[PDB]
Amino acid sequence: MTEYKLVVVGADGVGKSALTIQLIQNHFVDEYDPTIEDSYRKQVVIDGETCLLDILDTAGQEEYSAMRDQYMRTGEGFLCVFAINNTKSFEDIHHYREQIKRVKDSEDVPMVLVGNKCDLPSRTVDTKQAQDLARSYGIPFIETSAKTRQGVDDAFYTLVREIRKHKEK
Ligand SMILES: COC(=O)CCc1nc2c(N3CC(N(C)C)C3)nc3c(F)c(-c4cc(O)cc5ccccc45)c(CCC#N)cc3c2n1[C@H]1[C@H]2CN[C@@H]1C2
Ligand SMILES: Nc1nc2c(ncn2[C@@H]2O[C@H](COP(=O)(O)OP(=O)(O)O)[C@@H](O)[C@H]2O)c(=O)[nH]1
Ligand SMILES: [Mg+2]
Repeated sequence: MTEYKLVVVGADGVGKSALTIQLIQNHFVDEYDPTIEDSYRKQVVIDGETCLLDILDTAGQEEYSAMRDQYMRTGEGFLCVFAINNTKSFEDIHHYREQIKRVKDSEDVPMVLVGNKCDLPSRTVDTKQAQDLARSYGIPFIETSAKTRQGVDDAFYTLVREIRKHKEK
């Protein structure tokens, strides 16, 4: 079995906790405490490999300490999540990407762009906008719904595949 340290980042309210819990428990949790940062394991077979996915669901205040940088640096791959109904969350993606590159001291960190809440009608960030951003970074884009589970396995499993490709460079 191989362990993978996955970190879920993005603005408050994009569905980081709901995506994490959907992966771990196969159910949609409404209004999970917005302040709580925590880690969960999922054991899963991906392309024949038994994987131990340790998933950090980030929360809390915007703060930069040396300890906070050290903790983020333990991530092997990052899900950069926005919500398709929240333009400001999409505009925050650049920041999260740059902070990941800063703490990892690398231009090439495993990352997937996730557009969550795809079950909602009130879409303000179009598929093309997200695809173009992801193309500019050289990373995959996956649309997800933590409500319906659409795309959830794809998002996490694609991230694992991106880590495996990085390990081979
Ligand atoms: C809508 O408002 C919010 O979402 C407020 C909450 C929020 N905004 C931001 C933020 N924003 C809002 C913008 N402001 C300028 C207004 C930038 N950057 C953050 C950032 F760069 C780091 C950060 C610090 C660090 O040392 C190293 C890192 C390495 C990789 C990735 C991130 C970090 C961290 C800590 C680690 C993580 N993730 C938090 C940031 C943040 N937060 C909090 C909530 C929502 N996202 C996190 C949980
Ligand atoms: N319709 C819908 N609601 C979602 C989805 N993901 C999260 N939510 C809701 O959006 C709010 C914020 O989700 P949460 O998981 O707390 O976001 P976090 O702050 O990024 O951890 C909650 O009310 C969730 O129930 C989704 O894919 N679809
Ligand atoms: Mg949360």
